[PDB]
Amino acid sequence: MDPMYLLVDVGNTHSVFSITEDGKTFRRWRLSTGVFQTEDELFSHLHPLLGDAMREIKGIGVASVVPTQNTVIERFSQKYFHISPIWVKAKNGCVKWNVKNPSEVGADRVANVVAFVKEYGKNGIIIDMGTATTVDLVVNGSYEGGAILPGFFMMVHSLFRGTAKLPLVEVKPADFVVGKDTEENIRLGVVNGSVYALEGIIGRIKEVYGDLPVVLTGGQSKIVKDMIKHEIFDEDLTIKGVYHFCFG
Amino acid sequence: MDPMYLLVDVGNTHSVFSITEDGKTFRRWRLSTGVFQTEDELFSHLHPLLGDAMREIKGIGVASVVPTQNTVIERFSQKYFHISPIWVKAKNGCVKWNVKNPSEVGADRVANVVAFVKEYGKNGIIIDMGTATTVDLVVNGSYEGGAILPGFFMMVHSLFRGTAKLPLVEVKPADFVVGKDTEENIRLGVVNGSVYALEGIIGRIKEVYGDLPVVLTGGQSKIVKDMIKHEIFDEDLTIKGVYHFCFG
Repeated sequence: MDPMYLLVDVGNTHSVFSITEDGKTFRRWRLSTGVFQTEDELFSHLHPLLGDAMREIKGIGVASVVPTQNTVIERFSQKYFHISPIWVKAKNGCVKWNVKNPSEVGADRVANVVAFVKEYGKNGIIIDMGTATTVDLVVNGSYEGGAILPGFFMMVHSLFRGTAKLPLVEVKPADFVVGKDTEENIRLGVVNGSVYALEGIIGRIKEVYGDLPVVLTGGQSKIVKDMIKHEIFDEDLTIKGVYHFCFG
Repeated sequence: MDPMYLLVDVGNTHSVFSITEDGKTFRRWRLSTGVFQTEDELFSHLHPLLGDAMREIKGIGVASVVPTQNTVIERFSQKYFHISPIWVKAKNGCVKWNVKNPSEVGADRVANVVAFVKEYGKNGIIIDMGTATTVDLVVNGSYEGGAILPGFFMMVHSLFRGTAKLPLVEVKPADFVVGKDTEENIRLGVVNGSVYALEGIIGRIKEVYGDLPVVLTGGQSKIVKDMIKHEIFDEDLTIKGVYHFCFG
């Protein structure tokens, strides 16, 4: 048998729900995380999406960076599936967590590192382009740390909100050397500039640690895929990590 | 005679007030821009700061990126000094505004270009690290355009506000290749990452237009000058532009 698993990645903005019966093929959906969402509301949203699959679920695993949502997921699991979910957390084992406080690292990044070591080997740099844009370094199966910067949407929104005159710009790479209107100026600074920022952090990493392979993932990674030199593109890295952590 | 001029730079978070008698040396104060401030409230704030000098003011020049503040400045000038202010604007003259809508470029950036062309030459790249971080290009006396990204504080605050878990971090450069705690991750991504962003944008400008001199300016520019290659560091660039535009 190939038991069906529900894997959940709870983000600040969006939550990913995915089912697998093997841990290699994932069907996935995405919902807004919302505020004050309830377990019945969650069930109601998932019902026409999962269809008949809903009744086959045998385990629920979750990585969450939104502690407020966690009792909702717990309640959903118990009411609808009569099980408690398994929660992604940094713990001792095959990944060494070489940072000041491993329990402080977001469950999403933990999950990425778990999936990495499990599928891609012992040495790597993970770029997760999501709500935040995250860089994470794995050396010899030890998590060594990383960098955080605002994600693309976070940046354009910040300029729109933090300013009287700037518009909210659609995230799209610039193909010019300087922008000729406001929208172009922001595409160039936020999109192309964040790509330069990443290329720069990776560069300094590689000077100290070698020539590690780079995996790209995240909700916002598809738009700039080509622009960053990478060995692996894997949109399912986080959900793979939940799967491996919880269900091995 | 050496008439005293008040120069004003109205920004989204702060407004700079400076006095000069020569346009070569400036005394400056900074205040929050606030919301719903009145001309009497402005006078009240400036009164103990400007002191005796307030009586000597013969002209007021203003660059503003906050249109709702402008009527307040107009009324302040007329009530307390019986003059209308002079407003910095892109217009034909010593600078050619070679972009789609010159009237849409921020008055702060207009003033930076005016000061640069008047003070430093016909060819250059201006980096202004403030609310936003701006890049502007001038080639043979022609403003060619630029880039806009969130400023340092805007970035750290966007992470704090847009996230359940991330702290609000103090801006300070990273002296390390990867961060080992949340605060370090953010410093590396926002501060060092923004430096990389700027270097990559400038690099690409340089490839096309040659080795242009770079000026650094702005209220968040101190901490990072030792990280960017620049030929001119001038914290008074915008106020100088205001002076040159309005008072010659």
